[PDB]
Amino acid sequence: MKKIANYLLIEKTDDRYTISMTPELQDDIGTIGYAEFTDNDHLAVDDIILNLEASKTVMSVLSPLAGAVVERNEAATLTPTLLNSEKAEENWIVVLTDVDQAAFDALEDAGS
Repeated sequence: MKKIANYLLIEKTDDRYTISMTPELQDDIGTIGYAEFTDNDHLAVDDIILNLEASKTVMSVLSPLAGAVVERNEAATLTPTLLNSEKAEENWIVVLTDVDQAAFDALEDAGS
């Protein structure tokens, strides 16, 4: 199941929630040239996940969900090109567990 929040894609697969870039966010910030993750494994809503420098702005990716970080796309720090891609294996940011079902359900559906 796919949701959108904070211009991020959130996909539920079993107990794991993958948070990725969207084309809308890419278009709004421009080309990413730098990407640095925070080291907090227990996120609250609005906690910083990832700091970006891009051609139109710098910004922070803020978590739309409380949860526990199980995977970060640390490849993007070496190769920020990945986060400008359309490919799901390249443009993901983090995977969370220990997410509240109702809080995910309350997000807007991806597409509309």
